[PDB]
Amino acid sequence: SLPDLKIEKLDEGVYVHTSFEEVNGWGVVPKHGLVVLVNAEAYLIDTPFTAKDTEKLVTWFVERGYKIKGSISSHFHSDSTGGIEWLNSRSIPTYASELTNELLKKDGKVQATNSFSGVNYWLVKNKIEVFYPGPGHTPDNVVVWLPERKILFGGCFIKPYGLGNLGDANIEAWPKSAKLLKSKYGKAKLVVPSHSEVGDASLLKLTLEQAVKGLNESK
Ligand SMILES: C[C@H](CS)C(=O)N1CCC[C@@H]1C(=O)O
Ligand SMILES: [Zn+2]
Ligand SMILES: [Zn+2]
Repeated sequence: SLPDLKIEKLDEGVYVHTSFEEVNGWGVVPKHGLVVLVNAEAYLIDTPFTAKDTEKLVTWFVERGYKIKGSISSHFHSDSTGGIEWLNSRSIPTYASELTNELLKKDGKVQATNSFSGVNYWLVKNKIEVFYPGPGHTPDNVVVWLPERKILFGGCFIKPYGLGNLGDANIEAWPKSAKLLKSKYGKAKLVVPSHSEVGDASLLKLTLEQAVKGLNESK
């Protein structure tokens, strides 16, 4: 059996949700995302793999008096977007980048209700910022920055030990994207990857090194 959904406090106003899935060819994969609290409102940063876990996650917060204001998905793969269909059915606003919605469409998946283009997008003014560093893990990957906490949710772009599945990756672009990310959020207090433990700004350097190595190995 898979472990259950976990929800744990990370910082004042920020929780990490971890879900688990058996992935063909990769084994059991943990997935971290965040929940961010602003007053009595909650924002989901990435959805769990399944509608079932998305509902569990939402219910956990609703029980504690929060209203679910929005969800943002970091990239098109299912481990960031699997709960979109369910959230949309409940009229909970969902957000994704234009590129993400286009990839969802092409992949036969329900799109986020709201989208944005460009490099910086403020989901919540002064509190939650979405940044696009360029193609890497996927063409559309974005990160989420909480300036009040200096916490960067790097999602599936942050790959400190190895790049993982390159099926949708842009190996030529990843190093330039990773350098841009590291120069932008080099002062991060915490960096939260999708598939490995929370770390400090060093995870940005390691991702860059891995991207550079991967490109070299590809040539
Ligand atoms: C299925 C997920 C979607 S990012 C995936 O591609 N993974 C998870 C573990 C191996 C590989 C990765 O880590 O990039
Ligand atoms: Zn992915
Ligand atoms: Zn992932």
